[PDB]
Order: sequence, then structure tokens, then C-alpha cells
Amino acid sequence: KLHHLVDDKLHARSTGPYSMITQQPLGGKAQFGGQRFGEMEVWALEAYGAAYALQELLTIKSDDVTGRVKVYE
DNA sequence: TGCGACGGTCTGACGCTCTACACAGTGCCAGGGGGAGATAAACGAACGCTGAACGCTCCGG
Repeated sequence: KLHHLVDDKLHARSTGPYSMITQQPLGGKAQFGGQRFGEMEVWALEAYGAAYALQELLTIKSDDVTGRVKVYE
């Protein structure tokens, strides 16, 4: 029985702590952080040609000090 | 000037979380200027006391 237990791997977030130097969410399981949407993910969404989902994953769901609160409202 | 070569300069070196941590050897005091806190007083205000005074229902001889 390996120590890759499912109780430690599982992590989820809708809205939690945010970073300070830039207002994106921070990372990690213990600090309620969000998954990283890297460059290759953004390439995949451009290859689909989904401008709106990419825009909301880059501007709404992070990095906007006023958009996040308005979207939650 | 053409030649290699000599050299410095410069760049990145797939992706994520589960995990994830903190940081270490040599001086010393006196004189003087400001503002923080405690003090006792002060000019003005309104806060009370004085019941008085106006007016009412009143039980009444």
C-alpha cells in the first residue's frame, strides 16, 4: 500500500487565499490554492478556438481585483 | 583586408501537484532638542434649584 493516498491527493477550490505580489491565487493543497493553467493549456484552448473560455480562465477566474467579486455576486 | 580562432556574451534547458524550510564571527558616553504622557486652571455653556404661578377639576361648606 503506497503513500499516494487518495485522501491527500484530492483538493478543490472555488475561492480562497490570493497571492500578494500579484493578485492571482496561490498554490498548494494545505493553503486552499488553485490549479495552474499553464501555457500548453492556453495553447490547447486556442487550438479549439474558444476565446471566451480562455478569457474567463485568464481574467475572471484569477488576476482581477474587481472582476472576481462581481462574478461571485 | 581576409583569415580562423579566440573569446565573451547570451539564451533556454516538457508539464503539473502530493510534497513545501529555514537561514549563523570584532566601542562608548555626554550634551541637547521634541513630543509623548500627567497637571491644575479657565471661559463658556447648560444643567439644576427656586417653587412661583396659571389653570383645571374639584368635593364642598
